[PDB]
Amino acid sequence: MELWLVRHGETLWNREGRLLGWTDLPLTAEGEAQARRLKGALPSLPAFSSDLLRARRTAELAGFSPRLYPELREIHFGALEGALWETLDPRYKEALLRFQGFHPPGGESLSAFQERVFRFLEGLKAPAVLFTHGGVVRAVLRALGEDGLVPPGSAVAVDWPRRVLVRLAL
Amino acid sequence: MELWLVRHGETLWNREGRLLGWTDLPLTAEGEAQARRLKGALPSLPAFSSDLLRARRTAELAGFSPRLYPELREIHFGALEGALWETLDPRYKEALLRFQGFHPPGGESLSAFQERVFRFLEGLKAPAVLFTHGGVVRAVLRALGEDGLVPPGSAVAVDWPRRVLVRLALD
Amino acid sequence: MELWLVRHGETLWNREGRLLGWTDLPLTAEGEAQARRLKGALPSLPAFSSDLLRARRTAELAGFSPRLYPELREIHFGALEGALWETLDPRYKEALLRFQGFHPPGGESLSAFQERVFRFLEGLKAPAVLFTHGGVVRAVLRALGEDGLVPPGSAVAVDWPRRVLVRLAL
Amino acid sequence: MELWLVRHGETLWNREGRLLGWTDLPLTAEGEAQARRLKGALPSLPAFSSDLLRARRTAELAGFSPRLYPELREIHFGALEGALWETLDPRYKEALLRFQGFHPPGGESLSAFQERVFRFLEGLKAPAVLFTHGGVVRAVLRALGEDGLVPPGSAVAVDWPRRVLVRLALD
Repeated sequence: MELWLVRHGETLWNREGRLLGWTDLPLTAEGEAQARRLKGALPSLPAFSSDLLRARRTAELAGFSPRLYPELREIHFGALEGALWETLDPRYKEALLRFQGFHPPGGESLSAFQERVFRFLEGLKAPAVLFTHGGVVRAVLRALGEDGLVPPGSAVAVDWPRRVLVRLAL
Repeated sequence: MELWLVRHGETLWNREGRLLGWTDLPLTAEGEAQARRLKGALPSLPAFSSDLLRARRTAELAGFSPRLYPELREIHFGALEGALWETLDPRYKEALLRFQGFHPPGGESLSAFQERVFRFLEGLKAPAVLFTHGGVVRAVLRALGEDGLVPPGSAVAVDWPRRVLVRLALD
Repeated sequence: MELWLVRHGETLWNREGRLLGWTDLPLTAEGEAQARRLKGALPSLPAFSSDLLRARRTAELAGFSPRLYPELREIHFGALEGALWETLDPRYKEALLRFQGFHPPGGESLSAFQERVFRFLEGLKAPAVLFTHGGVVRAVLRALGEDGLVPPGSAVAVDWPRRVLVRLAL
Repeated sequence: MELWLVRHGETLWNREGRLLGWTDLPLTAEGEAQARRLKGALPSLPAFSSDLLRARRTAELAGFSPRLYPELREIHFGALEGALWETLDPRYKEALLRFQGFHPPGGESLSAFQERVFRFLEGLKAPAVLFTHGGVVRAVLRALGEDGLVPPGSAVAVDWPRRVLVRLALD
């Protein structure tokens, strides 16, 4: 079943290199421009979106009116929200790189995060466009055996749960 | 899963251009003729149908004895039931044209409509013929990435939820 | 790759129950009606057709302008052209039923027929609509593990060479 | 196989509505701008291009160094080259609208055009970006069962010869 995974446009913490999870940052002017560019590429399938502002705004500027689901949110980094990637303790960096064994204080475990994401995906009943976050796109790509890193404002279409259909990076 | 969706025969509101949702209109003479032409053109599979008169009658004239499900009904237009498309407020026209963010007072939102329709389709255990409405066929075709407008009394077969197989219109 | 196999409309030998191969019979009025009905169902893909009149006319009435290929012709029945199926010698009937060991005098062997058909199919370079004959449609369906009998004026779409997509019988 | 087809930037005959085949017109200022916008929006894959100026220039401005193949050229309109679509004889208009039975005097038939294009695509060994023309993109999209009209300077990715993956238009 065709699903488009869209990573929201950039925020200030992207250029600053800070962990961005449930902190509700707005899009930068460039992030808004990235969202508008998606309007000329994304198919008009039923739309869903993380309820966080940056995702909702990306959906709006891309020409969609999404059903909001907190299950599409990025992982909750807890006390690590806003932490510089560069100065993250080695244990955290290593865990995020291997995508396992990450459970920041006051936040979500990577395992709980994946449970949440895949429960939502398995519940979908028709093709859809999903406005979400980097960690969510990464989890899905990794599940399909692919490298899960994608740029802000870009998207990847997948034939769930079989394979990747195409990547769209502008 | 192979599913054949049939848009019911025409009613008066088709030529008049009025939003037809849960208003239970009957088929016109031509609408019944369209339904009769479907007999022998549709596969012999289990059948389901919207419980609205125009759909049930199309199923009957097409040679089927469907199990009725309100879940296959057209979207509930609420206060917009019977409204001339021509005079619909821009916000509503746009919402219907782009098939998004539509929630008429006293009716169903497009999101609830899609959830209803797709939940019904997900529950089907095997290939079937579904006698339904223009909006239902549209939701399905659009979800499969194609233009969803089809003529009254016509059918479309799809491999749900993957691709459209064929569109069948008769003269 | 999507291929639509269309069996031409009926001729007089269909109701008469006679083997119809290279005998160039025209369509009956009903056969023409069957062809016109296909116009409202067949996709507008590149079209090819057997060069026999009944196939060409079906293509024309269905709204197509096909490239003609003798490779899409029904099997040449030789001396058996026009023979009543009912009175066919048991050996011939049995061979046609099992789809093997049929080589009428002055005609083509079923093996040579299949070679011709599949060589043409493997040569296709894009999806297409193929106006052809019962024996050809049967050969393709059997190759896909399905019963190959289809009514005159009907069609079957296949994802070559994997499986049948849908059958269209009016 | 993943293939990205790019319709070259606009030329004067786009706004004028004249059949543009082998007539070697240059890009307009806006056409070059459209080509520049493609840079960074197309994947880094081996590239091929029609040898006609407008296609080659689009490829260059998009950041590619394609191998040239006349096989990726637009159809040869023959005597109809430069003809206003508006005044085209009905037989020709119909042939082009229905994309069938088109054989202009001194030019290429649609059948020969398709054979040329599809033979070229069949020979591609791996994913690539193809800088080409409206008629080529149309032939491909139509063969995949979809409407084949796309804007100048836009692109479409397909999994050849199975389905369309995405259509990309930039403003």
